[PDB]
Amino acid sequence: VTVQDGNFSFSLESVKKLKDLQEPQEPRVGKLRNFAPIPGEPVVPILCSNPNFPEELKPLCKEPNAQEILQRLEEIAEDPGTCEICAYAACTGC
Repeated sequence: VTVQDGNFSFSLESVKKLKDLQEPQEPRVGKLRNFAPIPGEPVVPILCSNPNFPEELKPLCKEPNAQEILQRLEEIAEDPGTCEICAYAACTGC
């Protein structure tokens, strides 16, 4: 079950730790992805600000809407919402 902002499934781990990432890829964590800070840091250099961000979102960083998507991802990363309950197409794999 991941958050999908289009035809690509994007997880909330790398995005949540996107603002503060300092370690190799981290699989599932016993902690809940709800401690993420507040969205509001639109950053997208040539590819992506975080040299190890949700690479699966590479396309998002190469798209002009990344500025609006990045923030959104950060919010959902700090809160499941309907995605976790498949209440909408926000989460795929349900």
